[PDB]
Amino acid sequence: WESNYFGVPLTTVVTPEKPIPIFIERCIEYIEATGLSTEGIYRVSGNKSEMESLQRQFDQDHNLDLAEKDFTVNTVAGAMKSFFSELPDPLVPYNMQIDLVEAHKINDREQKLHALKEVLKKFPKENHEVFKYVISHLNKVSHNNKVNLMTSENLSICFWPTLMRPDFSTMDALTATRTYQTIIELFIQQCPFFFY
Repeated sequence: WESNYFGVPLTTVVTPEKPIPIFIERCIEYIEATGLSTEGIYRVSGNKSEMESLQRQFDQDHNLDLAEKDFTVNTVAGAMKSFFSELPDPLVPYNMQIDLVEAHKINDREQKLHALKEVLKKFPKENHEVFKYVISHLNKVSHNNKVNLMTSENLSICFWPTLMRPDFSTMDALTATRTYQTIIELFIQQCPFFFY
């Protein structure tokens, strides 16, 4: 199917005054109100038909109310990720990724985090805002890990491919895996240091 909202550049669906895509707001706000206790949220994949549906229905009118529509929490979670994997360019731009990976080389933890926050300063503002929003949301989901089982480590495992889209004819898949996973885990766990 075709869309004016999904699969289009990030700037097309955000303004500097309302920087978070409305679809992302709906899903995250609904997931926070409905799914913070669901085991494996974001890790479990949902009905692909139900997501395509949710996206299509939202495409029709942007005031869609997920409450009045009886969607699985996993369906809304998966549909939220889908928006990001459908973006023409990954939320975390490739150029920033290079710098992110470099900073990560620094072994001392405090040093490493400063290095990382430095790259974080160079993000395009449109992305930095959405990244901030998503990451804090994930930080919150992680605060209920005893119940929902999704520690910050787990959450990056579900998210780093989606947010970064690494090209694996450019690095060893296993090593690139540990590297991206940890980077996102740090952004999630050290959310306050990176974003407060």
